Amino acid sequence: SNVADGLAWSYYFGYLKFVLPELEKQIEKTSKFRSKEKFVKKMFILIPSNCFWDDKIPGSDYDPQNRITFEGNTEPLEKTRGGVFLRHYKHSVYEIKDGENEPWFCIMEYATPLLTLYDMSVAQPGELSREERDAQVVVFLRKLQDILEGDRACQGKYELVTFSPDRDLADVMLRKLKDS
Amino acid sequence: SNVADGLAWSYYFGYLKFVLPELEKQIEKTSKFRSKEKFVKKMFILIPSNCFWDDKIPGSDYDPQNRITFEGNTEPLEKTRGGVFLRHYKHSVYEIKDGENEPWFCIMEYATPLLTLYDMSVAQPGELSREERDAQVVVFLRKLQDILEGDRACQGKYELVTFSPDRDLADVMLRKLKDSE
Ligand SMILES: Nc1ncnc2c1ncn2[C@@H]1O[C@@H]2COP(=O)(O)O[C@H]3[C@@H](O)[C@H](n4cnc5c(N)ncnc54)O[C@@H]3COP(=O)(O)O[C@H]2[C@H]1O
Ligand SMILES: Nc1ncnc2c1ncn2[C@@H]1O[C@@H]2COP(=O)(O)O[C@H]3[C@@H](O)[C@H](n4cnc5c(N)ncnc54)O[C@@H]3COP(=O)(O)O[C@H]2[C@H]1O
Repeated sequence: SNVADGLAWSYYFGYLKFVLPELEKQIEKTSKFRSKEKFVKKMFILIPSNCFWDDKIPGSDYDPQNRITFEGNTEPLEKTRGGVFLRHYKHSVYEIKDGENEPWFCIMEYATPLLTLYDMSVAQPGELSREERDAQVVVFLRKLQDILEGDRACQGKYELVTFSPDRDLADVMLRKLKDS
Repeated sequence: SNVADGLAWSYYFGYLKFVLPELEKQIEKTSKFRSKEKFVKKMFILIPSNCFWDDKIPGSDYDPQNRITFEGNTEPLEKTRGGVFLRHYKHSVYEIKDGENEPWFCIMEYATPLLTLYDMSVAQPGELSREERDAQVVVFLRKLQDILEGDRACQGKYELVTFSPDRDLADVMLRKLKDSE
């Protein structure tokens, strides 16, 4: 009865499989990013425990100190899924202040299928309670990890960032960025 | 433990919930569509048994008689999911020849999460065999109906079209189109 299992597979085959092994090559297409130092070429997938987000990350409730700042989008990646439709995959680059030091540059994204988990818990409580939802998050997380790590082309090109709605996303990002 | 179960929920909350109760109102935004007769304002969701499609529907392997023809896109519906990003939901209108009679007009779409089922069966056979895939289709289908039918705003605004890769999608569409109220 685990909805998260099918949510992870879709995320991979319907998105990450295309965009993760070409991300680094796509970022370097722009001189500004090619020159930039302190730039991690890995996609940071934000996974809030409450599966919720309602606004842009700069000056967000997750960024009280106003450290995160939108810098711009990457080069669009042309791809067709099923041959039925042609899309342009692009990502957002954010600038994270590191105090007096040169600010960091990274690619952050939310796990869009997590909204489906939240939406369920609010629209159909008889199918998913706040407790089950919290469990499905863990399920989604671990299952996603397995899928990704089972792909050589995607290994080392991503990072799963799990945090609580109280934690400072800026303080969490840096702790990861340096360890990268 | 059904991958199809989670595939249906995402389809609804991440798409159909937004686009289905506003589809008819969106179609009438174009004069050409307001005038057009023999036009069903319901979204026809194509569900091939093999979870596969590789090209445009006009002149496709599902349309040997070459009756289906792209007519144009509907008016885009601006909507935000999570408020983080703004998208434009639009759909494709197709013209289905009905012999000597006036051709039909409808909105057909594929169930994009079905590709994930196919992709699995080819990339990870040890997780989904060709047989399980066929079973997950039924699961996805039956579950999807329930979710939709459980929403009053979406009722009567959709239709599930199930067919085999051998059947003529044009011959299948009409059989549904005519039977539609
Ligand atoms: N489920 C989702 N989660 C997170 N972000 C999403 C999203 N769906 C769309 N977006 C973002 O919104 C952009 C424009 O969406 P739009 O729906 O108006 O126009 C879309 C849409 O009509 C179609 N498209 C995108 N994803 C699709 C999908 N999974 N299935 C079917 N059509 C899709 O391709 C067009 C352009 O795609 P493009 O990626 O270059 O650009 C997309 C993408 O960046
Ligand atoms: N262009 C893009 N940019 C960013 N992320 C992308 C993306 N295309 C796909 N994804 C990711 O993969 C999932 C879509 O899986 P799938 O496309 O097979 O199945 C999708 C698709 O069938 C439908 N859907 C979502 N957005 C759509 C759109 N703009 N147009 C048409 N269908 C859409 O809803 C299903 C679940 O989508 P969900 O949003 O919950 O979650 C998305 C999203 O997490």
